Amino acid sequence: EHNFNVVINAYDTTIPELNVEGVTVKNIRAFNVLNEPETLVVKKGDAVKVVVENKSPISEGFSIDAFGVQEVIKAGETKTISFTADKAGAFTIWCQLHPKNIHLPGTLNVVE
Amino acid sequence: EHNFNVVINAYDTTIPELNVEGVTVKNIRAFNVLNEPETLVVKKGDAVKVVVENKSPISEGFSIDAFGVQEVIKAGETKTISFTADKAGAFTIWCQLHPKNIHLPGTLNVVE
Amino acid sequence: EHNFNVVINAYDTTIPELNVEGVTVKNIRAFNVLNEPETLVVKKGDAVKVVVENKSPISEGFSIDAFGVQEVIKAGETKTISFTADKAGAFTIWCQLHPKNIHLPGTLNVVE
Ligand SMILES: [Cu+2]
Ligand SMILES: [Cu+2]
Ligand SMILES: [Cu+2]
Repeated sequence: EHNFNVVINAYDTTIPELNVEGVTVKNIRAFNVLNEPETLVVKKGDAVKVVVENKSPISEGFSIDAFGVQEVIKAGETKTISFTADKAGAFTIWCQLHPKNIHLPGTLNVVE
Repeated sequence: EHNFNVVINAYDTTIPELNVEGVTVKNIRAFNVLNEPETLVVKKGDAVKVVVENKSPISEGFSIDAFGVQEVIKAGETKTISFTADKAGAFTIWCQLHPKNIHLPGTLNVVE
Repeated sequence: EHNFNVVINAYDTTIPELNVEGVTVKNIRAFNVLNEPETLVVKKGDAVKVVVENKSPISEGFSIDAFGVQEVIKAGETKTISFTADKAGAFTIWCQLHPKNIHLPGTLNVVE
């Protein structure tokens, strides 16, 4: 055990006119890829294992610079990423393949 | 330190054109519901209490599958969600009612 | 000083049409500013030091109400935010200058 489970999902949302519970919102359009969960918290020295399941219809990236993690998970595939969180801090979990405000970044927090 | 306070807010942002400090951006249109804060970090075994106030115009969801948390908070209503974080890991906090890239997910991190 | 490092980046994404790996995405338009990373996890009591480098084209905000943190970092400037997380909990890290769903909020988690 001990592995985290991060699922990468794509969302193509277009709602020209939202009308629910007496509330109306217009021209909603957002396309994003999300890491679920986005945040991983571990202790310094912890052996980290992240099972990344890419549910996006295309290749997705999973990078954490501080620990030399820069992976590309093929569409519909799963890749287990392992590394030792030998440095305390907050590190961005990001996709090197797509714009960060499309594929939203997450965070790897390594606490003392 | 007795419990967590999460406010669910809706943001209807429409900025056809904006120039600030000489920098221009055009056709900004984003409608989102955010959990504030999005991330909750607890220790394994903690009796978690999340006071969720829904300031969104419509009913909102708050789910954490790993702990059987699945709530619907009516607009303007505040609900206390209680569960024991009996499993360490990272668990997506999401809305089971709306598109995940509209109502952005958060994370419940349960550390050893 | 091994402190926290956060970079505030702006993304002006516009993709009317793009076909990648046989998948076509259309009408993508998102402008956001992100705190990278968005999540900071600390222990109640420790002296927090956050070095915020603002890579946004304009002045950016960094606020955490619970600890009276509220700064405005000029474009291209780096500012060190210092405070003591004297209260355990989850607190929203937000930009007090821009819309919450444009400059996405983060979280400061203070673990007891
Ligand atoms: Cu991506
Ligand atoms: Cu929702
Ligand atoms: Cu801002």
